[PDB]
This record gives sequence, structure tokens and C-alpha cells, in this order.
Amino acid sequence: GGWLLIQQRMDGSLNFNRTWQDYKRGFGSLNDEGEGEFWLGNDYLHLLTQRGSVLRVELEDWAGNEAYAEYHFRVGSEAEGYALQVSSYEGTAGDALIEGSVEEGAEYTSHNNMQFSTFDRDADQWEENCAEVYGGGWWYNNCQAANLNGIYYPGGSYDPRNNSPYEIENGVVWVSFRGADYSLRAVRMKIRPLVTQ
Amino acid sequence: GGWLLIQQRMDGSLNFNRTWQDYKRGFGSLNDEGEGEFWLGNDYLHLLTQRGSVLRVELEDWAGNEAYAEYHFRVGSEAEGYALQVSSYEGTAGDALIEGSVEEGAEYTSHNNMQFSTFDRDADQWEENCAEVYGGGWWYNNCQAANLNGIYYPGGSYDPRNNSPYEIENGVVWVSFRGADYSLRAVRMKIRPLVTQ
Amino acid sequence: GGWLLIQQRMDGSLNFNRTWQDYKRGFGSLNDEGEGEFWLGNDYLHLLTQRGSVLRVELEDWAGNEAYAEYHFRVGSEAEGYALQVSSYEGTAGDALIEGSVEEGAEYTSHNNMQFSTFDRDADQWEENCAEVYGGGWWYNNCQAANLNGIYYPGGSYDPRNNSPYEIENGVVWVSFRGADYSLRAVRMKIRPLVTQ
Amino acid sequence: GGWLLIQQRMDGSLNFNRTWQDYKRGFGSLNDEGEGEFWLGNDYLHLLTQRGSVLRVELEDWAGNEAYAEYHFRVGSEAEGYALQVSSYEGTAGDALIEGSVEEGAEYTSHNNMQFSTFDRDADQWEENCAEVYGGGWWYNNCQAANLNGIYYPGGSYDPRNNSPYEIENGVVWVSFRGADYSLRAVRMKIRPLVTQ
Ligand SMILES: *[C@@H]1O[C@H](CO)[C@@H](O[C@@H]2O[C@H](CO)[C@@H](O[C@@H]3O[C@H](CO[C@H]4O[C@H](CO)[C@@H](O)[C@H](O)[C@@H]4O[C@@H]4O[C@H](CO)[C@@H](O)[C@H](O)[C@H]4NC(C)=O)[C@@H](O)[C@H](O[C@@H]4O[C@H](CO)[C@@H](O)[C@H](O)[C@@H]4O)[C@@H]3O)[C@H](O)[C@H]2NC(C)=O)[C@H](O)[C@H]1NC(C)=O
Ligand SMILES: *[C@@H]1O[C@H](CO)[C@@H](O[C@@H]2O[C@H](CO)[C@@H](O[C@@H]3O[C@H](CO[C@H]4O[C@H](CO)[C@@H](O)[C@H](O)[C@@H]4O[C@@H]4O[C@H](CO)[C@@H](O)[C@H](O)[C@H]4NC(C)=O)[C@@H](O)[C@H](O[C@H]4O[C@H](CO)[C@@H](O)[C@H](O)[C@@H]4O)[C@@H]3O)[C@H](O)[C@H]2NC(C)=O)[C@H](O)[C@H]1NC(C)=O
Ligand SMILES: *[C@@H]1O[C@H](CO)[C@@H](O[C@@H]2O[C@H](CO)[C@@H](O[C@H]3O[C@H](CO[C@H]4O[C@H](CO)[C@@H](O)[C@H](O)[C@@H]4O[C@@H]4O[C@H](CO)[C@@H](O)[C@H](O)[C@H]4NC(C)=O)[C@@H](O)[C@H](O[C@@H]4O[C@H](CO)[C@@H](O)[C@H](O)[C@@H]4O)[C@@H]3O)[C@H](O)[C@H]2NC(C)=O)[C@H](O)[C@H]1NC(C)=O
Ligand SMILES: [Ca+2]
Ligand SMILES: [Ca+2]
Ligand SMILES: [Ca+2]
Ligand SMILES: [Ca+2]
Repeated sequence: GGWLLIQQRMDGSLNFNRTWQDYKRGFGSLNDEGEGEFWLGNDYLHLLTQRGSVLRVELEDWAGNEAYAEYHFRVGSEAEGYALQVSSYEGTAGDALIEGSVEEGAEYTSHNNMQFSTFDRDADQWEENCAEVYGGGWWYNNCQAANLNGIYYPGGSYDPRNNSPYEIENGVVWVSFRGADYSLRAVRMKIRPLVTQ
Repeated sequence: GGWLLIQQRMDGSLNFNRTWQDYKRGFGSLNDEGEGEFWLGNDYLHLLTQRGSVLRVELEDWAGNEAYAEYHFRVGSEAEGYALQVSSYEGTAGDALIEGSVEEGAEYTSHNNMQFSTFDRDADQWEENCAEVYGGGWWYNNCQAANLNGIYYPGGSYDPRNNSPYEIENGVVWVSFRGADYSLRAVRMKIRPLVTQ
Repeated sequence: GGWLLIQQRMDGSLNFNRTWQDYKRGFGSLNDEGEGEFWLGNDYLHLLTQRGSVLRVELEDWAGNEAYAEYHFRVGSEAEGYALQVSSYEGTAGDALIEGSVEEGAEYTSHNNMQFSTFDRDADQWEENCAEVYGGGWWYNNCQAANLNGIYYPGGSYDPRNNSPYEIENGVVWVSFRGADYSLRAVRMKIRPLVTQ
Repeated sequence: GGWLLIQQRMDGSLNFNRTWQDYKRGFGSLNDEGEGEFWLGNDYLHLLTQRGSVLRVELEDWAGNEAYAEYHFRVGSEAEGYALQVSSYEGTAGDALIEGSVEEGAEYTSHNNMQFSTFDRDADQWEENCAEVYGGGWWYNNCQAANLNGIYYPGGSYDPRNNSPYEIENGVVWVSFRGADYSLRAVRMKIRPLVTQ
């Protein structure tokens, strides 16, 4: 396989609500088997995408149904805020990154061309701080249609009115697959850097 | 108008790998603050559930998440193997007693209409002994989607490969809430007279 | 606040490795302040407990920690081997008399319903002689989780590898409080009729 | 297996509430069989860790469960307050050193990059004295998620209400494995210095 892993969630044991510097360097780790929760690190991700790449997102719900989304993908440098560039969607999970959510349209929930934010480095399009409330570092707009770095709620369906400190859909979510009130069981991001050509 | 406690786990201080006699009579104790581990006794459950009842199950993981399930409940007599009869699920934990584990399939993992089995009194649907392997007395099929009388593994996530003497998923489990290789921190079962609600 | 003392250990001055006759009659003495080593006598225990009683057990280790356990207690007649009947545990020492050792299981280490055995009158559940080897008269099963009449080792922790003639865990022990290889510094047993307090 | 032992507890007989000077030189003793309670000494720890090392933590609770944690580890010099630097968690006990306590908050209970403190030498991040209250010398933040040098409470489960002088969770603890209110039975820390390749 020419793919390499850049992110994975599988049991909620790792905290994803971290600082700019943790997202920049990478945290967590994977094993021999390739099991474990982690984030590769925005600085190495910038470097790995220099010559272009294909991103593959794999999702799994609490009943074992699966879906995937593939995109052409680039991550900008730290001066560009690690901005996201994606195009050419293909898959079964639905295009949450370019089109955002059907309920509230692209304008506010599209992720394409957004910078990365964290709770201590806000570069989103909201008057408030998305990352603080949604719980992870991500490419926020105002604020999201998808967030694989959100809070791990076990079981699937969750009632946001039951969350604290914020009564919001801050779970591990991909709207066009299971909706904003459904937190996913296992998720991973993998890229194929187009190193030759 | 209130509930009666019929089982509780919270620290693994009590061994639940017990005989048919221990499960018929009851073992364990609660202190006046309601703490401790126990099993009320199948003879007593048959008695209290004779006109029908509502069962409530309350589950807690090692990160503070909680969920519950409610059913209409009745246990059969001794000569009927204290067989379980449940219906009318409602809740947040997911229905592991009637639909069982969608992934493994209801034919093998549903608990409804199953007799109770212990290691010295096997009436499950497996050619082998479920209670022996899974570690406690329960309403086994072949073998389980849930088991609140399983082995208390401290800390939550466990790897069956490390278990001895059987390398299997025999923790305190409720598959539709936390999966099969996560053992819960605190669990309790409570009932109420059908009339009194 | 009147309890009658029935047993006490505190300085190892008294031999507890004695015959059926001596355990039936009683041996040892107390001073004016309630100090000294002693065993009241099983014939008196049957008599005083005929209508039920509350038993209180007090334990003290060599670092100053203390724990207690309370039970409803009865002893049978001589022809019944002065068998132990206990229920309704309450306390902080853990229930070593009814539930036994969490690790070894209730089947072999439970003391409830056992006969009292001495080296000259073995009625335990072992093919060998528990009382010979564990050093005192007790309500042995196969053989124990608790024994307040075992060997008084100095200082707490001991190594059975170092014991003669039997390399075994035969100290003054209460497994759920301090384990099997820690012998306790002071212990006592006391009773009172249910009515009072 | 090129491991050195650097700490070990097994029955609570050695007092761990000591001075900066005792922690710097080392205290306690081990017999030939590698048995005994002791602390190697921060000055010698700094020397053995100059080229990096692997730290192995081994834990045992009062019902026979065991867990371990491995980290890359280094301890700074005395001028740097013997600061802790760990990375690369793997294991089964959960990462209490880098993630801190999920419930109380990582910010306050994470141990990475903290300095060593003792009751007579406070460099913790609290306005009060962590070492004085929690009972031992340790790499305190405000104050802890783990502390193998805490007060030894017999039996496992303890009630903070019953502690004195202070009513807190100051037992021998590793929160992601057994929680803050359960004191462990046997614990050890061992290193493998990377003398290298
Ligand atoms: C680990 O090991 C360390 C080091 O040994 C321990 O740290 C010490 O813990 C002590 C426990 O909290 C801590 O507190 C001291 O308490 C003293 C009080 O003791 C009695 O007497 C004083 C006054 O006498 C009183 O205030 C206390 O309440 C208590 O009882 C009082 O006693 C007086 C005596 O007549 C009575 O009049 C009062 O009525 C009575 N009151 C009550 C409510 O009972 C303090 O005196 C002591 O202060 C010290 O003494 C002077 C006070 O200014 C000063 O010269 C000293 O520098 C210092 O202030 C203190 O408050 C000790 O201070 C801790 N010592 C150190 C070096 O840190 C840990 O407890 C151990 N950890 C664990 C987990 O076990
Ligand atoms: C609580 O009190 C109980 C009652 O006192 C104690 O129980 C008693 O426990 C002892 C120890 O096991 C038993 O001892 C009996 O006496 C002899 C003990 O064995 C020694 O002696 C024989 C032969 O003499 C020998 O083969 C053994 O090897 C051993 O020592 C040997 O001694 C010889 C010299 O004789 C020497 O040359 C050898 O080198 C040496 N061996 C070694 C390795 O050094 C046995 O002979 C006894 O066997 C039977 O014989 C007698 C009856 O005819 C009688 O002694 C025994 O009852 C037995 O039938 C036996 O070993 C006692 O049997 C036992 N008594 C009872 C009533 O149970 C108990 O120990 C104590 N508990 C605690 C914790 O302190
Ligand atoms: C991902 O992690 C981040 C990094 O940790 C977490 O973000 C952090 O989130 C906290 C919590 O929301 C931010 O602090 C907030 O709380 C304080 C106080 O909270 C409580 O008190 C205040 C009033 O004191 C209330 O506004 C809150 O609702 C809470 O309830 C109150 O509690 C009081 C006790 O303090 C009590 O007396 C009062 O009655 C009670 N009221 C109610 C209704 O319960 C807020 O004060 C704080 O606002 C701050 O104001 C300061 C100046 O006033 C500023 O300096 C602070 O920066 C901030 O503006 C804020 O609402 C914390 O700021 C934030 N940290 C960062 C770096 O962003 C994040 O939550 C995690 N997300 C998930 C999903 O986990
Ligand atoms: Ca903003
Ligand atoms: Ca079978
Ligand atoms: Ca026998
Ligand atoms: Ca301080």
C-alpha cells in the first residue's frame, strides 16, 4: 500500500483538545498493528503534500456501517495558517469539506480554503472561538460541517443539550454520512503523496 | 415512585464467577450509602417480577459518560431456568438484550428467552460452556451481546489477547454503548413493580 | 456500649496451637484494663449465641492502620462441630468470612457453615489437616481467607518460604485488609445480643 | 533484559514522606532477590539518564490485576530541579504522566516538564505545598494524576474523608488504571538506559 496514516480515532483514549504547538508537532502514537489514536503534525503534513496528494477519509458508525471520501489535497505552510486545499471529491460519505452541510449551505460550513485553528490560536470566521467550543484543532469556518478531531461520545447518537460546557454538536462528526448529532466509532485519514511525476 | 436495586458493580471487590446456588440465593452487600457490589438472587427476582416489572440498567464508562436502558422485564421459575423475558426497549444505551449485536447477528447474541446459566449448570446454546469462559452467571445464547456479571477489568479498554485463561472479550460489557473490548466502571440494575411507575 | 470480649491477640505470649478440649473450655486471661491474650471457649460461644448475636471483629496492623467487620453470628452445638453461621456483613475490613478471598474464590476460602477444626479433630474440606499446618483452631474450609488464631509473626510482612515446619501463609491474617503474607499486630473479637447497642 | 530498579513499594513499611536531601541521595534497601522498598536517588538518576532511557512502570492492585506503562525518560540536573521529560507512551495502564486526569483537567494534573518537589522544597504549580499534602517527593503540577510515592492505604479502596491530617486523595495512585480513590498494592519503576548502538 502506498498510503500513510495522518490521523486516527478508535476509542476516545487520547485528548484531542490541544494547543497550536501540539497540533504542529504531532501527538499520540500508533503500534505495530497500526492501532492507536494520533495526529501526525501539521508541519510534517505541509512537507508531505508539497508535490500534491490524494487524501482518503474512512468512517465507521456504531453498527459497523462504513463510508469513505477521497480528495486531491494540500496543506499550506505555518505562515499560511496551514490552510486546507481540497478538490475532486469522490466517494460514499458525502462531500462535507467543499460543500458543507445541506441544512445550512456552504457559506458558513464549507472547510475548503480555511486556515487551521486551535483554542489558543483563533483564525476562524466566527466572532467567537470555534475550536474552544467544538473541542479540537480543525479547519474551521463558522464553524463546521465535519470534524474528525471532535469529542468522542460513545454509542453514536448524543443529545447536545446534554453536553458541558457547551450544548452543541461537538462530537466526531461528518454531516453528510450520519448527521451532526451522531458521533462516529472509528475514523482515520490517510494520504498518498504524489512523489513522482 | 422509586426503584429497588437488584445488582451493582463499581470496583471489582466481589468475585462474580459463582455457582448456580450462589446466584439463586444472592451474594455481596451494600453499605447504608448504597455503595458496594451484589446480586440480589434469582429466587427473589422471580418472586418480585411475577406480575411484570420495568427494569432500568444504568451504565458508566471510565471517562464519565453514562447511558441507560429500560425494559419490561420478567424472570421465569427455577425449573424454567429463570428464563428472561424482555420487551419495550427505551433508552440511550442501545438495545443489546433484544436486537443483540447487529454485527455478530441476533441469532447468536440476543438474550431474550434465554435461560440463565452458570459454570456448573450450562443451558446455553453453545456446544461449549459460555458461563465458564465469559466469567459470570448470565442469560447466555452463543454467547452474548451484553454481560453485567463479567470480569471487572480496571481502566476501560482491554485487549483480549492479554486475558487468562481465555483470550476472549469477557469484561463488564454492553456492546451497543462501548463495544466488546471495553469494560465498564460502574453498572447497576433496578426494577419497579409494573403498577408503580 | 457493652461488648463481651471472646478472643484477643496482642503480644504472642500465648500458645494458640491447642487441642479440641482446650478450645472447648477456653484458655488465657485478661487484666483489669482488658489486656492480654485469650480464647473464651466454644461451649460458652454456643451458649451465649443461641439466640443470635452481633459479632464485631477489630484489626490493627504494625503501621497504625485499623479496620473492623461486623456480622450476625451464631455458633452450633458440639455434635454439630460448633459450626459457624454468619450473615449481614458491615464494615471496612472487607468480608473475608462469607465471601472469602476475591482471588481464590468463595468455594474454598469461605468460612460460612464450616465446622471448627483442631489438629486433633479435623472436620475441614481438605484431604490434609488445615489446623495442623495453619497453626490454630479455626472454622477452616480449604483452608482459609482469615484466621485470627494463627502464628504471631513480628513486624507485619513475613515470607512463608521462611516458615517451619510448613512454608505456608499461616500468620494472624485477614486477606481482604492486609493480604495473606502480612501478620497483624493486634486483633480482637467481641459480641453482644441483637437487641442492645 | 538490561533493567535497573529505581523505585519499588510492596507493603508500606518504608516512610516515603522525606526530605529533598533523602530523595537526592536515595533511601531504603533491597535484598539479594531484588525485594525491598527503596528509592534510588535523584543524583544517580540524572547520571543514568544522560543519553535517554526507557522507563517501565509496573502496577498491581489488591485483586491480582496488573498493568504497565513504558515511556522514553530523562531527569534533569539539581539546578534544573530534577525536571521530568517523558514521551512515547505505550502500555496498558493508561498515560497518566502526559495526559493527566481526564476529569480533573490535563492543564493542572499533567507531570511532563514539572520539577521535583518535597515537603521542604516546593517548586510545584500550586499556591500551597503539594508534597506536604500528598505525602511524598514527586514531579508535582497542581498537583497530580499519578504518585507512586504516596501514602500506603491497605486493602485498595480508601475514603478521602477518613484521611488525616488532610482529607484528600493521597494514596499510591495511577488514575487512568484504578482511579484516585484506590491505593495500589505493589508498584515499581525500572529503567533501561540507552547506552546505545
Ligand atoms: C509529610 O511530612 C510533613 C513534614 O513532617 C508533614 O507536614 C507537616 O504537616 C502538618 C500537619 O498539617 C503541618 O501543620 C502544622 O500544624 C501545627 C499544628 O499542630 C497542632 O498545634 C498547632 C498549634 O499548637 C495548631 O495550630 C494545630 O491546629 C494543631 O493543634 C493546635 O495545637 C495548639 C497547641 O497548643 C493548640 O493551642 C490549638 O488549640 C490546636 N488547634 C487545633 C485546631 O487542634 C502547626 O503549629 C504547624 O505550624 C508550625 O509551627 C509554627 C506555626 O507558625 C512555626 O514555627 C512553624 O514554622 C510552622 O508554622 C503546622 O501548621 C506542619 O506545618 C507540616 N510541617 C512541615 C515541615 O511541612 C505532612 O503532614 C506529611 N504529609 C502527610 C500526607 O502525612
Ligand atoms: C501445631 O501442633 C501440632 C501438634 O503438635 C503440630 O503437628 C505435628 O507436626 C509435626 C511436624 O510435621 C509432626 O511430627 C511428627 O513427628 C515426626 C516429625 O518428622 C520428623 O521426624 C521423623 C522421624 O522422627 C523424620 O522422618 C522426619 O524427617 C522429621 O525429622 C527427622 O527427624 C529425624 C530424627 O527422628 C532426623 O534424623 C531426620 O533427619 C529428620 N528429618 C529432617 C528432614 O530433618 C515424624 O516422625 C512423625 O510422623 C508420625 O510419627 C508420630 C506418630 O507415630 C508422630 O510424630 C506424627 O503424628 C506422625 O504420625 C510426625 O512428622 C506431627 O505428626 C504433627 N502432629 C499432629 C498431631 O498433627 C503442628 O506442626 C503445629 N503447627 C504449627 C504451625 O506449628
Ligand atoms: C477545549 O479546552 C479549552 C482549553 O482548556 C477549554 O476552553 C476553556 O473553557 C473554559 C470553560 O468554558 C473557559 O473558561 C470559561 O469559564 C469561566 C468560568 O466558568 C464558570 O464560571 C463563569 C463565571 O465565573 C461562568 O461564565 C461559566 O459559565 C462557568 O459557570 C460559572 O462558574 C462560576 C465559577 O467561576 C460561578 O461562580 C458562576 O455562578 C457560574 N455561572 C454559571 C452559569 O454556572 C468564564 O469566566 C470564562 O470567561 C473568561 O473570562 C475571563 C475574563 O472574565 C477571560 O480572561 C477568560 O479568557 C474567559 O474569557 C469562560 O467562560 C476558558 O476561558 C477556556 N480557555 C481557553 C484558553 O479558551 C475548552 O472548553 C475545551 N472544550 C470542550 C469541548 O471541552
Ligand atoms: Ca473567531
Ligand atoms: Ca453449552
Ligand atoms: Ca482434613
Ligand atoms: Ca507550591
